[PDB]
Amino acid sequence: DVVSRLHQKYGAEVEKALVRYLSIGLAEDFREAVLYQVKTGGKRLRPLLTLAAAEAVSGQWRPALPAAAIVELIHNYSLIYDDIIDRGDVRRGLPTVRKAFGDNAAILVGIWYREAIEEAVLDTPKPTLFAKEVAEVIKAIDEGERLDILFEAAGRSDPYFVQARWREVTLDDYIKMVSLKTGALIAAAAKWGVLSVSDDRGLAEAAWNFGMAAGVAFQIIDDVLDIYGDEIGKDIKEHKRGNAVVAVALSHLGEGERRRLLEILAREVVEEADVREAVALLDSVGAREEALRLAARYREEAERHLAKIPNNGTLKELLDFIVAREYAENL
Amino acid sequence: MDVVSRLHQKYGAEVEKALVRYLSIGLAEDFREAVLYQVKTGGKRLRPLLTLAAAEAVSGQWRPALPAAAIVELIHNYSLIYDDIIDRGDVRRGLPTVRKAFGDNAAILVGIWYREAIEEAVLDTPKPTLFAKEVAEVIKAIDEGERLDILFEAAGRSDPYFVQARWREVTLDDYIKMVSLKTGALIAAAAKWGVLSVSDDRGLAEAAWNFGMAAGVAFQIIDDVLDIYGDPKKFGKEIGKDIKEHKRGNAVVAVALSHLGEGERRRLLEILAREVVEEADVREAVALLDSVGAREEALRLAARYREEAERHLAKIPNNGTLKELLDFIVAREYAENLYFQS
Ligand code: DMA
Ligand code: DMA
Ligand code: DMA
Ligand code: DMA
Ligand SMILES: [Mg+2]
Ligand SMILES: [Mg+2]
Ligand SMILES: [Mg+2]
Ligand SMILES: [Mg+2]
Ligand SMILES: [Mg+2]
Ligand SMILES: [Mg+2]
Repeated sequence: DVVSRLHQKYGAEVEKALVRYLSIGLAEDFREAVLYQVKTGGKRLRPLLTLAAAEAVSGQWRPALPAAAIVELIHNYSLIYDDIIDRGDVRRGLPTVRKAFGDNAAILVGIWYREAIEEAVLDTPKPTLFAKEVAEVIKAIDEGERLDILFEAAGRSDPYFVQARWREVTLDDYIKMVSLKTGALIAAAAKWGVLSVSDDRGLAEAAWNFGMAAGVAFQIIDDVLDIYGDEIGKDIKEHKRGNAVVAVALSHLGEGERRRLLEILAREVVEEADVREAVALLDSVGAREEALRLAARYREEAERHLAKIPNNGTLKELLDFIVAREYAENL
Repeated sequence: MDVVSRLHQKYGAEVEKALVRYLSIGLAEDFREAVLYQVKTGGKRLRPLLTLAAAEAVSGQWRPALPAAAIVELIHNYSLIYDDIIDRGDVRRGLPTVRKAFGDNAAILVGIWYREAIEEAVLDTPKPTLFAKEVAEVIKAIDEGERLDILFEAAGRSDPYFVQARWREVTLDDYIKMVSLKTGALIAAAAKWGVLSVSDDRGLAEAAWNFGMAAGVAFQIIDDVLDIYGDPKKFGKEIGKDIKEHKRGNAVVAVALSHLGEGERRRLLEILAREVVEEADVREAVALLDSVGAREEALRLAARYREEAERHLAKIPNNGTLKELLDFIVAREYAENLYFQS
């Protein structure tokens, strides 16, 4: 499989780069806490995409290593803060930073990550350009995260999350939110591959579009799982209207059913019977199959952009992996 | 007509405008109030004033130093947003903190936003790649100083890392290292960045940095003296505040620990480690500090850095306003008011 193969090919050099940028100026008694997040594993799909994109358009991958490190560091920076925000105890089967070291320690670590990202930016072939792209993409992620949280129906005490809670969450709102929270960084992973080794603006734009559509399809599929399992109803227990199946259901359910699903989502604690009841409501408008169809739409869009990129065989394999093409179709 | 009020009048409108411009790039209407809050709660803006006064001293112009002035003040506020989360601070500048008004998690989204606004400002400076590196270094310095400050505490934290990595001993050298990072570096940067914005003179840039660093260290030491002995005049400022907050990273405490005998050293540390430090514990701790004259030694240490700041400042042309700001920053009048006491 393509991910194992590129991990065996690129993995050691990616990991070296991550530790390298993080270690600059890093005090010895802070080293364990700072490196923890990049030592807990993870798929590294994003840096592999960046390196495969560079290899595709130029036949070289090493010049894109700084970009690959930036994208994976941005990913982990967002995870560290998201774990604090969501009070996540476990990720990749291991304790989170906030869990192992503390919420406040995790904040000092997230601060360190962003400056390690800047060191990496300065080590790219086009520092001023990557500096701008990084600011834009991290603002997209932050805004996506804000919307994801404001799309919850309950569960937060922050005066801001309570007061600014969105009254209604449409399918268009859902798609805008995932494009920012998940799409933008995958789009960046692909585009930065290209920018690292080429000045062809049209190839960089096509890589971006490709990565954006792949990232949207990826999130949609993730949402279907996070409703229908490999537990069951994770996103329902977390009160999320910003989930593809829920969003789709809300756009079809009748008045009574809609009100009731929202009621269930807004419950301070969601129990088994509530999850089964909510899912039944989803299935009653075929929300699962419609969400699956929306994923296929973005997969097909990603394919159209990918066609503009030369030597794209490996990226095509990565795409199938990312959008979990095999599993979705099986379903 | 004090220098801070004078410079607020001259620079303030443009500074405030710059802060808002960089924060507002890409900012969603429903997030706007939460993000601009930290810069609308006021603040003395000493750092950007220093930046703009340094640029003006060396070149006669301050406007080209606006992006850098925005950077330094954004970093200042960025660090404040997270420090308030970390310390669970309810109030600052007499208003609710960001975390207080909007929530701890909302404040994280705000801090994340502040750092990208800083990067927008970096890219708007005259030497974007030079400024981008300096910003990375100064923020790491601040994060490191903040880390040490916390690990130099004696109790009061529930993070496993803050408890298990807490330092066994805190010397006066550790203390100075920590405050140079936590407080000195950003004031060093403020002055250096003013010069960088308008001059390629590397020797002038280095003098400004060294000047700002010494000034920042002197300022922190005087602040430490106050956060032990209290402000005689300012209302309801508690005696022994840094004692109640379990700080060994306070100039008076570190001086004391370096001189006190073992019995006395042990007792001071027992007191700092109390979960809740009683009024009577404070009085006993202060007596321990006074027993080795730790207060006057801290004030002497502040004089040393003030004097170092002046030596560096003498290398900078047209430095009259910077001299006034130095006197403000290190609270010269107050520190000399205390030593004309005895
Ligand atoms: C927004 C989102 C789905 C984050 C998880 O990404 P991932 O599946 O790439 O996680 P990991 O880094 O653990 O592979
Ligand atoms: C951008 C980012 C870090 C998203 C994580 O979102 P989440 O909390 O919905 O996902 P997870 O369940 O992986 O924490
Ligand atoms: C870390 C540190 C020494 C902060 C000083 O705050 P300040 O006196 O500059 O506060 P403000 O920004 O409110 O004027
Ligand atoms: C770098 C930074 C923002 C330090 C804050 O210092 P502190 O928590 O010791 O005091 P305060 O919260 O009053 O600034
Ligand atoms: Mg999460
Ligand atoms: Mg989340
Ligand atoms: Mg999910
Ligand atoms: Mg504080
Ligand atoms: Mg603090
Ligand atoms: Mg103090």
